[PDB]
Amino acid sequence: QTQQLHAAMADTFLEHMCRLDIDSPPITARNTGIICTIGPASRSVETLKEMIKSGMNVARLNFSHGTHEYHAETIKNVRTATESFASDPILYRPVAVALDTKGPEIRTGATLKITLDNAYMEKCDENILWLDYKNICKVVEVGSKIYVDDGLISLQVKQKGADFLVTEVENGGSLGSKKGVNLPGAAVDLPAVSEKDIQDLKFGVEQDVDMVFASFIRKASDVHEVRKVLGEKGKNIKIISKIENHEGVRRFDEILEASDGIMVARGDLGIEIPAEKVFLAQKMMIGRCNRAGKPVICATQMLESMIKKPRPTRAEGSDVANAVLDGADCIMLSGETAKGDYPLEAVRMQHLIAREAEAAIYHLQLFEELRRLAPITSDPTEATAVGAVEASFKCCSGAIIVLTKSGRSAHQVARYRPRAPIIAVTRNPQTARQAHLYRGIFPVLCKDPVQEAWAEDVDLRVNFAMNVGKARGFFKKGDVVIVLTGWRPGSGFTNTMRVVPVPHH
Amino acid sequence: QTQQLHAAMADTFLEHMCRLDIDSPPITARNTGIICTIGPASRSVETLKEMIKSGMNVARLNFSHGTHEYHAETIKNVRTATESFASDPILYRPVAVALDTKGPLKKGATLKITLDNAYMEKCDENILWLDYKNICKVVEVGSKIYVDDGLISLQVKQKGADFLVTEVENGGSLGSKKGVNLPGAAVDLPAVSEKDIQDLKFGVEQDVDMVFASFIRKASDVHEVRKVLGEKGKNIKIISKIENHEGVRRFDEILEASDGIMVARGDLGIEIPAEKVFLAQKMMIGRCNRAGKPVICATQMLESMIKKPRPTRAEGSDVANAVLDGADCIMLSGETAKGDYPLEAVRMQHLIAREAEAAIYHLQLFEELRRLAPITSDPTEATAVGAVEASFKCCSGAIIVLTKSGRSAHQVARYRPRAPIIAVTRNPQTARQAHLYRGIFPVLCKDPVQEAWAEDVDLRVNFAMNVGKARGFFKKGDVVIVLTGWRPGSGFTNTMRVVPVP
Amino acid sequence: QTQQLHAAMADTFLEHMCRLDIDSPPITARNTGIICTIGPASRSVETLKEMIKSGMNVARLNFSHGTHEYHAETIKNVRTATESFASDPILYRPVAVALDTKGPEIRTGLIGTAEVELKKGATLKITLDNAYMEKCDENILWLDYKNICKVVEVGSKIYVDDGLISLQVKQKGADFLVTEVENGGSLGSKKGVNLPGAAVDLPAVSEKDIQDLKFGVEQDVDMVFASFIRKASDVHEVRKVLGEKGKNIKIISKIENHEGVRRFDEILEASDGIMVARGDLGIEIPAEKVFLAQKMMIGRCNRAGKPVICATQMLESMIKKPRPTRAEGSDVANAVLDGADCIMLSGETAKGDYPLEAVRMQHLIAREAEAAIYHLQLFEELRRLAPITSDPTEATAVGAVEASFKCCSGAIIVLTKSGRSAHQVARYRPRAPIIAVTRNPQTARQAHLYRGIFPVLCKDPVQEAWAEDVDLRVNFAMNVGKARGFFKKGDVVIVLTGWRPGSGFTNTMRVVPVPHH
Amino acid sequence: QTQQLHAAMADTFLEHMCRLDIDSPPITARNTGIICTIGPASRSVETLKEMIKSGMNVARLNFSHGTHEYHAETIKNVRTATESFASDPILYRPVAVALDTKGPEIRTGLAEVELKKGATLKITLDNAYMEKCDENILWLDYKNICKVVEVGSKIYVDDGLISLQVKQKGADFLVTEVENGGSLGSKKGVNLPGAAVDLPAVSEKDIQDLKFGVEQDVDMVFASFIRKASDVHEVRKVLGEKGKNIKIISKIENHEGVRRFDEILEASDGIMVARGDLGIEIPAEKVFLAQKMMIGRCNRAGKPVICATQMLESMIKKPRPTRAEGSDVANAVLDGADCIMLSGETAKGDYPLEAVRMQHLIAREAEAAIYHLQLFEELRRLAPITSDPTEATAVGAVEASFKCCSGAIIVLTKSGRSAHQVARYRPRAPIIAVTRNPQTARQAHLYRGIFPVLCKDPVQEAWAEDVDLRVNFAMNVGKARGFFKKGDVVIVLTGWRPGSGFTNTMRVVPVPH
Ligand SMILES: [K+]
Ligand SMILES: [Mg+2]
Repeated sequence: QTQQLHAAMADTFLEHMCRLDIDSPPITARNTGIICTIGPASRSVETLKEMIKSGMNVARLNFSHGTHEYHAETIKNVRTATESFASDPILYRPVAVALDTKGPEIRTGATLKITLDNAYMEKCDENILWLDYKNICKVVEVGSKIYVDDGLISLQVKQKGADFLVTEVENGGSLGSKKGVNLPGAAVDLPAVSEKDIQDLKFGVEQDVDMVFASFIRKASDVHEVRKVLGEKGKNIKIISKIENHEGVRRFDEILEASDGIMVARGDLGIEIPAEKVFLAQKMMIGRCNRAGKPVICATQMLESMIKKPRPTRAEGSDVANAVLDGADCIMLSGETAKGDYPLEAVRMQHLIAREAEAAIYHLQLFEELRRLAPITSDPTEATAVGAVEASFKCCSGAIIVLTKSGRSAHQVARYRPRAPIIAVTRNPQTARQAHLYRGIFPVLCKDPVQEAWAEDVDLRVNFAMNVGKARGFFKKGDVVIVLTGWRPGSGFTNTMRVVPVPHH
Repeated sequence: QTQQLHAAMADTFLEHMCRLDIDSPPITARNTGIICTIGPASRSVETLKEMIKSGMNVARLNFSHGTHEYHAETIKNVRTATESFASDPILYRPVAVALDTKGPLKKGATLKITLDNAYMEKCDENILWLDYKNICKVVEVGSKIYVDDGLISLQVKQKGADFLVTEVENGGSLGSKKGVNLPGAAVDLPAVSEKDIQDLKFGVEQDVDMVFASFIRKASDVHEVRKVLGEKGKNIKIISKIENHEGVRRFDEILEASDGIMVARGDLGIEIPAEKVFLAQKMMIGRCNRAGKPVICATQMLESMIKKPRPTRAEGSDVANAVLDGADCIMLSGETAKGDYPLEAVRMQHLIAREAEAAIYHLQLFEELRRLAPITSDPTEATAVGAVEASFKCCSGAIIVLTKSGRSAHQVARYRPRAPIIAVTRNPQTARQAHLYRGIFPVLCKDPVQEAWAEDVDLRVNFAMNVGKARGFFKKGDVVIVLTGWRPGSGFTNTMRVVPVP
Repeated sequence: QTQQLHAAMADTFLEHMCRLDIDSPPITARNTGIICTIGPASRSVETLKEMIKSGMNVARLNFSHGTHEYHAETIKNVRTATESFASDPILYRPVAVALDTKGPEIRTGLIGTAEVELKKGATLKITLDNAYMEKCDENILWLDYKNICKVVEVGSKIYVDDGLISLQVKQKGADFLVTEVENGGSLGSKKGVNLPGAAVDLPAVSEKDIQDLKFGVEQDVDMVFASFIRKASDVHEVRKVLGEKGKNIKIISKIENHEGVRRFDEILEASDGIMVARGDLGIEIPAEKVFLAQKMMIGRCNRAGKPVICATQMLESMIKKPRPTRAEGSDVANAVLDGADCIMLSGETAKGDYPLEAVRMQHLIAREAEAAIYHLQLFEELRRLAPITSDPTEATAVGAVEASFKCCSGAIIVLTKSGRSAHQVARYRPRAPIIAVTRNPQTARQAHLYRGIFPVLCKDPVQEAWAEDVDLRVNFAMNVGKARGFFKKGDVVIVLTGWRPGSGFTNTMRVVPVPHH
Repeated sequence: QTQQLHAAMADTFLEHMCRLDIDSPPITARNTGIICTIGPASRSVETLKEMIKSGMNVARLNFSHGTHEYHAETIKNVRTATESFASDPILYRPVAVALDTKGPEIRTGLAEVELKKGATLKITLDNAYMEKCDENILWLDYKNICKVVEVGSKIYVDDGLISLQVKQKGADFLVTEVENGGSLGSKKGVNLPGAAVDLPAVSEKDIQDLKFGVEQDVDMVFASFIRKASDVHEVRKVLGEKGKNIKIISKIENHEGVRRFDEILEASDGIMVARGDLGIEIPAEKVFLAQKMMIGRCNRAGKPVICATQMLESMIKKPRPTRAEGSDVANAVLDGADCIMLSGETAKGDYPLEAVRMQHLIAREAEAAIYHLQLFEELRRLAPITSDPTEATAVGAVEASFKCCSGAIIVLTKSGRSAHQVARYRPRAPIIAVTRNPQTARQAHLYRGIFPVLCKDPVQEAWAEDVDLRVNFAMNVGKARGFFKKGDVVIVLTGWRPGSGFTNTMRVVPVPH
């Protein structure tokens, strides 16, 4: 009768749906990470403090707009707000910083001629239109569509020239200046990173960002170019590939294997592909990410109306819940937090919905399927991790506590989608920030010195997790928890599972 | 490579999700019924014609506003537009008419009185008399009161003889004679208001197909609606609107008494915390699917399309997920009534519904629906499930059902075939009401009853075949499933044929 | 509370096992065909009559022994006994005749009627030189398989006398093998030889088998059980030997060595069905592995929709005793649970003291086991493993099985000329008995190869009106079911017919109450 | 391609069956315990030594026959043979001793006579007919028979050879019609199908035999003709304080025992599916039903279940089994039986060793052919949720063992319980249960997949070192017995503290060199 545990026991998905209960309150932990775009509504230290208290886990910076100086100040304010809670490490929540690349762009019933001749840069007119992509003719054929201004206008190419295309307008409207262009279904040969992106990525390395959301990723070689630009110095920065067109969807597998995770970039994706197909692409990407054990971000227009209003639409409530049910590691806000009224209310709403939806997951089937789909491996940590998730379902444990340096051991627990929150204790601050990318990891940053005796140093970090869970209201004294450690100094890796009562002290 | 058939063959739900393919185009048939609220943007004969061509199946009339004269004119226009396609019965689409009833400082203190103060409406004077005489008896220590579609919130602090004193939880600017909601309360108001009795009588007179009854909280409310409809209105389907805590909690008794359900997310999300609406939606759609009774997902599905020609990504998602949940119908509430882009909103529901119907995991849904259905001696039940099984085995272009009452087609639809169900009837009301059920494409046979029974059956079967060819559901040489009876009357459906399309 | 219907409703196999109920009596119908080897205990007209009444569906004739005249007399006696019930077509049970080939053999030579002792790890030279034909001793053994040296290597085993003796080849010659004895014992004359793991190149059919097959065609047998099938080309040689005249005779391949198991898929594809020939199979492969081969063959046959027979030593002790062992009860039940279309009796019916009791026991056990099948999972798996097809009859058949589970129907009634429509129903393993109405007497006999088909031979003339002729045959099935106690008035049955006179047009399913006669 | 692992990966039971592979050889470990009845063919020290080497895990002693002196000698010989391997604890195999009671009986009076289908036979309870049993009048020793039978009831005489139907019911007599005739001898056993038999839970003789079992330090009792929970409790009380650690396996052998199976199982330490007498009591065609139901419910409750009687019956005379017998053993294993049993085959037959060896061979093949994928899913779904840490650890460990194809699950256990908890989830990998308790080690053979090993090293002063010693012992055992080698991954279960009840620690460890 709490946490949708009646529904959890159902023998079928249909009966699971039938037993979902609005009068079954959720547990206090919320597992899905919340990524908030920072902008004019949300940059002040004071607002960012409430933003964190409301449930922000990742600050997204959009490099489509704003100078290096502007963004450096946003990062500084994020860190000031974040570090204002640092005096009580029991209560300190790590907050990641994410850099979102601008990425390459194309810019600027009747007949309508596209031209590449630069004399028409200054005289864009309703008969002849200039764009900046010089290889457009190689990637388009007769029958190709061209979309202008976030898909407001639509053209179909009728004849192909050396330096020009003659098109027929399909969807009319008002054409302005310096408007965005999309090429549905094309193999676009724009570089993986623009001149501007190379500068922005180098800036992210300099600013110690935790992850990059790389725009318009179409193929594996694009991810590799981002990685090489990040270089040796930025090798620990996670690359989240943004899938935003047909080619990215079609080549998803190669992109996933090369990436540290994925953003379902529904905005541009829904311009590039028919809007009615976005949910298909969303569900396929979330499923394959869950199958690979790689973080996946659901982004854009979840709570859109809350830019103006203090409460979401029913479609928006539904969208957040269903992203979580699909299996998304990370819901996102894009302007709800950046420039809207009610930025705090939007964060709070994501928190509330995510938590409800986490209880409504059909763990019984999800766990079975994740186990059946997972390769066998001789890797001890993998075996320990699945063993720990199994044990956590068997005893309804209040948490799975994982000691981890790199984060990897906790990531391996999270891929099997326990109901119980995963308290990942690390001394590595970057590990703690990056762990937000994974469903159910509650990262905590241990600031105590390394004890001389290894056994005591383990017990110290375990007692820290115990204090965190009590203080955050995940569990109380006497409840059973699962503890994952290594057995032996820094040698080996996470291979030891203990089932322990939460102590009085 | 078509209709997500690669995904359909997956052994797990996870692999099913992983195989969903934006390049696997859907079939032309669209199974989920589209209900459109008619209002100033959508009442003209000319707009209603395009509205039908765009995919409207049910015209909803909202008796929250508008006189009988106004609504009678809307109905007339719906029928004019509908009957403009009647010359080609191959291409004629039945269109149902539905009547929707309507029977009801941040910390600063406000006294609610019942003694008449309709003359004053200020923050100083505090919250007006309101119309609800029994309010004091149905609220307790702790209770909340929501005013103006949940904009303001009050928590009751003291309980008096004639009055209750509250502290406001959520402050704002308080207007006059606005809506009040009582979260978690057992509301004593009558099942149907004085106005609703008149509106229901008017619906009987205007030959409506169904009633969406507001604010159903218990079975005895459904029974009061049924009794008001009386003998005259016994064939009018009652769809109960679940819109508060008590209706959700008593859902089972309400379902049993109703012909179907509307998940009324608008008022529901004012009554219960908005984060829990999806819970209530999924539980109601599941239980409806389990009982074989129609369920409507309603309210803000494409809300932004009131102003814009394209929906948000959350809206696209919501429509798709309602279909995936199992909703028989989706609804538009002002997207069609008063918005710009009414046609584009209808078209978008059509497009999304079709995509989502292909992405259903039929393999698991069908297993579960079969296992959760009771065994029975009923031949029609056995025939219907036999027919759905056969339709999966040969990827049939349709299941053709001859039906007088609709019931035989309803029994097919509850097992959720992929194939569209072409329901051939001579009963015009049956044909209109069939739009309540996922996958039933009703067709109204206007040919006379032949002297020979076998010929009359074959006539109706060939009509369905012509409909399917003309609407692009199937072509010559594809296989279809045909359900008929052994005997003239309703309730003898027992014969299933697997036939190639001529 | 009957037919293990509490167990039928379980959500798990484990709970299914847990709800199996000795106090839940089965229904009257028994779906698994019983094949009885006929011999001295069971050849008289009088014994064959009781044999039928006890539940024999198929009379098996073993051409390892007995002259043509002896077997012709057995066939005649089977027909006499069978046709003695033909005056009541309501109660007439078709009976198939099966010819089981001797097949190719490897045999030892002689030395009058004495034996010799092979010991421990003593040396034994096998020779192909015919001077040792009648001069076999404990130093030298003669065999008739001239190519043995080409198909065996250093390390190979050779088994002599139904696996009593075992040899390992140590040196390989032109015309000889020198072997070490592994398992000793008493070596007699003209004893059988097995070559575990070898690609034996003996012909598909022996000189004797050619005679026997010609005789089977002449005697109108329904099926051939072909021995020692090792590859698809063996099945095709049997088919070609049968030729045009024998083209309607079903070939059941007997899998009885390693190579036959390994090449099972090509053999199945070429065959009409399979016999799991556990006797010789358990001489060829370790005895502990036979259950593996049995379950693999039954599963793959169920998956292909081809008949499979479980054979040999099922009720072995009932050769001498009036009641079986607990392991034998278990073996029968588990063959049925595995999915076997037919079970078999060999010595138990051919030469034992208790032939009728053995038939009756198979009947009793089969019926209990059919109720204990977990239909819920079997049906789901059979449906998922079946290819989609545009074939109407396939869709009709699966639709009908689904409908039969939905209404707990007393039967599925199928009108069929060739048998095919009924076969298509049976492969989805309904619990309800399949009453297959045919006018073709061969169809009726052959239908026993399929789990659940109760064949009935309509003898009424073809009516002039097609609709009336259909109704006649449906009413016949209805009377059969009433008379056999499968259902009564008011119970629901499923009826499969066509739209049109010719075979391959079965596309119509009706769910009908059983009427008052 | 080695342990039916292709079949293991199938998505359906049907495809699983289809992929079963005669050319996929099993691994070394054999999980199903083999119980051998000891008698004239198998009592010598020298035969018992080979018997152990062939795979006997439990020596069963049948107290239906033989004096205390005879059985004392059998037990002594079992211990001599068992302890002849004791010098190498790496290789030593514990061998349990089991006492099987005679139990209550109904027996005829006092040379044979012919009974005919259709003819009258009056049973009497007046003792003057003790010596004067004929074709018209029969003696039985069950005085309350009249109260437990009605008009219509059946009575079976001489292991079900003769069959009578009662037609009239008297004060101290029954008049019956013979259904199945035959030759009626003297002193023959009687069965009452479907009756609530009120004979005592234990006979006068059984009380003496159980007291003798306590004296002889037996590990378990197979208690005959258990019909209800209160029968198991009477056995427990007869065993008393001194025999409180002796496992009681209830023999289900009639209708009432099957019908009241749930209450019997709850009260018992395990069950024997006694197919012998069971198939006399109930129709033989229904035995498989009772067998499958009992094995399932035992698996579901996590209590040992023994499949007994006629498994390799023909091997009393022949060196090879029938195909039905091969099948029966395989299917008992597939059903889920913890142990398989040999009766005449080891007690009095030729080929006692070959019968043991055959059980070993078949058990091992059939353990590979189990569809673990479904069995594990079902067992974990059907198990109650619990706050018990050991239960969570145990299931965690089995899950981990599937994920890394571990060569073993090593469990430190005093009472056996922690290893029993692992075994009920039916891992593929063998469970090496390290104990210092020799009784624990013997009894663990009742549970599928437990390989018990008896640590004889002294208790080290430091507790952590003493734990590591026992883990290393298990590692040495597994290497030596060929379960795993250097570098393979294994699962190790220990606890946080000394004493029983504290197992909470699971380690995934590579096997060291
Ligand atoms: K005994
Ligand atoms: Mg043979």
